[PDB]
Amino acid sequence: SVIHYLWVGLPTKMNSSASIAGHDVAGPIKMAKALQSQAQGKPINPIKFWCLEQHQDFYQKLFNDAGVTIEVCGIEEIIRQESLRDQALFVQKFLNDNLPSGQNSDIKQRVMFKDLFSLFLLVCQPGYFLDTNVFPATDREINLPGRDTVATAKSGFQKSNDFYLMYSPQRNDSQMSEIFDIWARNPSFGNLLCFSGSHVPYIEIEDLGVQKISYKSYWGAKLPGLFFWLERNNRQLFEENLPYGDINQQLACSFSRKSLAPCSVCYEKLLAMPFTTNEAYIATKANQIFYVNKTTKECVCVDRFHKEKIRLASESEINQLIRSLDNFSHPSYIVNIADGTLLHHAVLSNNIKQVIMLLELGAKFDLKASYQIKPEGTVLKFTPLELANYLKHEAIATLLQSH
Amino acid sequence: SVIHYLWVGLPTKMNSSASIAGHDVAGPIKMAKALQSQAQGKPINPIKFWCLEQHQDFYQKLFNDAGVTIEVCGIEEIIRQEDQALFVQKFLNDNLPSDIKQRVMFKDLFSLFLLVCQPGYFLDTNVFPATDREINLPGRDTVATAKSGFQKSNDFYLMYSPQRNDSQMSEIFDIWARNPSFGNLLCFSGSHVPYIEIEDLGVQKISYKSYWGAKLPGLFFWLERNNRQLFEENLPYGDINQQLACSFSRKSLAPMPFTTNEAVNKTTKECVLIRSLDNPSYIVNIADGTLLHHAVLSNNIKQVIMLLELGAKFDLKASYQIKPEGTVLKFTPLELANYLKHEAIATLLQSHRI
Ligand SMILES: O=c1ccn([C@@H]2O[C@H](COP(=O)(O)OP(=O)(O)O)[C@@H](O)[C@H]2O)c(=O)[nH]1
Ligand SMILES: O=c1ccn([C@@H]2O[C@H](COP(=O)(O)OP(=O)(O)O)[C@@H](O)[C@H]2O)c(=O)[nH]1
Repeated sequence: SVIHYLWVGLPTKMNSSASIAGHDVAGPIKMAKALQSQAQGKPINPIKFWCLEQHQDFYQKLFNDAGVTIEVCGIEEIIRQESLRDQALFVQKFLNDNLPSGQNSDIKQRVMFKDLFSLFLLVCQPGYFLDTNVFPATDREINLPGRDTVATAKSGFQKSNDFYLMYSPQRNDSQMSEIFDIWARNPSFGNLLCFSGSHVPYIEIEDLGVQKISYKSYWGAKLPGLFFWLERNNRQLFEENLPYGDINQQLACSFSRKSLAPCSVCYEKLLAMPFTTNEAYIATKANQIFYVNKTTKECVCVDRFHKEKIRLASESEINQLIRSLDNFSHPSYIVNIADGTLLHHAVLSNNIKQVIMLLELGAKFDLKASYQIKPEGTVLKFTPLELANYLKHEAIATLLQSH
Repeated sequence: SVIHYLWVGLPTKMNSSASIAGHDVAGPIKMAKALQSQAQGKPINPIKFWCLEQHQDFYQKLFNDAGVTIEVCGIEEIIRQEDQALFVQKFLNDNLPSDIKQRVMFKDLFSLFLLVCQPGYFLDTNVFPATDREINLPGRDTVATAKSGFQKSNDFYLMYSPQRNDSQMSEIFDIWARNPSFGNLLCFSGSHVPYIEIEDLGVQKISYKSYWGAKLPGLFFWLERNNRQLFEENLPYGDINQQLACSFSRKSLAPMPFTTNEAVNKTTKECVLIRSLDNPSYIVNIADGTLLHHAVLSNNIKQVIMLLELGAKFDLKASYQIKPEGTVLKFTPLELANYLKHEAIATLLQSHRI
């Protein structure tokens, strides 16, 4: 009846550029808040939070300052104290050999440790283990009982077990311990074959009243902090996770793009078809694509992402014309290079509802951000109001009139 | 005769991020510097520098703060003084309230207009004096240009007109005036303009290709040339302490078969040199990088040594970002060197702070 939440790395507040806002505490806060919202009596599931100790006092303050009971534990703390089966030291061998310094080690080496430490943890202390991405189900009842075998949850994307939820009934059960050794023989990124060293039973995550969300935070790059939630556009979701970030955080938002002159999409050298823009990339009779600019004469020759082929030809236009796959001559587009904000991104995307949502929740409205004109080289420092005048977006009536 | 220099756009000093440092003034200054070099006497070819009138006071100060005599003239002043040059100002207003290519187009147009109004020579600010030779720019009798770098025909970078409103120069203008395009070299085919041997004048042209949308800004274009002479030569035309988001300043962190140090990934699983743009982690300057910072990143001890002597500040902060994992690190040049583990330059910057 124990719940092990685990976060490896710096707190999402202090790592606002490489972490998702509330990626370590939203679930545990929502869980503990929900765990003491069903059991009218005394029956409450102990919640443990394992982190590096440099953030024990910080994480411990977060959970009581949110009004929830979560005893924060340390990674090293339960290793200083060993355990008679003490020989677990393999964990620190991997721990020291990759990430003992300050700079955030490469993410994959942390997800590796999450795997290893999660398997290790249930060997020493029985109960459940959840990723912090495991919140409580909506309008359902949370039920985390205590069974008799080591069981995990269904590998949601495959047909096997998965780390996102596990359970062990006794300290060093001859089934949890054997799974650990298979990880130590070939430790690697998400090795799902340690469970294949036996026949691990399955737990239906839905039957517990909880649910898993996949943030996929290693597959390449992503949006940082609160930007990850602003893109989901559920104002409920943003308001929920806003406590775990800063509405005023400034970040280099390489995603914040916008084209200056709109160009078109079409259809073999004249190619001066009647598009209404000053330029377009058009698909030819066959072969591939071109780049045409009516103002000069260029007709550079540059299967996916842009395909106008039947009925309407020189008629379609903008969308995600980021065709900057042809890194040849192209139209001019604007990019945030430094100190952009949520409000800045909202102003660029011409999302008046988002500009209004942020301005109400307390966002400062005239902070400066650094923008560049890519190919050109023009670097401009803009307030959200100044960006809005430049981009010609009818949202200044909101920014340039107080209220 | 007369030498017509032309610059369309903002002064490279005030545009250190979209222009090359000394792309507008290095060539013309060295020209005047070379014309006065000998005991020639008093006769010296008059040099004109054509720019937008807003930067007349800036340029007039720049050439005077140097030891050169260059009469700066305004593009808009001569077009208002004119006779049917409304096409020039019509092109001026409908293009240049911008895009560099739109600019180079106006350079081509205004240069042809210039030789129609005022006879003499025209050179790009890229046209320097030749090395160890003597500059000899006489006054001939026909409209003649230099030879294009590629192929075998005429070119815009060096031209000549002998008389005001020559019946051949004016005609070349008209071929451009109603088929305007980027580098329309077919206006010269409307006759056979004689050819000028660039070596016989004592001047030489360099090509920066400033409109390839991928160049280096300000002094970074010269720091990459690795010629300590070339940077020190052009360093007056920039700022050794300028801060820029230098996205080109990138670095690596690394380098069933055997693949040694990856580049497949041994430490992890993996089921699937600079050219690395692929769907491997690296660091990139995202804000306020400097020449010294780039030198520190590139592990160019000579550049770190050359810059530190020429007066570069060594304790400015720059913003760097690990690519895959959003990580922002604020670094002094020394701190970048310790982080990147650069043996000699780290000790060199630590000892220059005390
Ligand atoms: O920097 C990180 C990233 C992930 N995790 C752990 O992994 C979970 C996040 O998993 P993610 O969504 O990134 O991957 P997926 O769940 O889609 O496999 C968190 O709740 C933590 O338990 C962590 O501790 N630190
Ligand atoms: O913004 C600009 C860029 C260029 N130029 C003029 O065009 C020349 C650029 O020549 P470049 O070497 O870049 O072109 P290339 O000759 O290599 O094609 C400069 O010297 C200037 O005379 C200009 O007036 N404004």
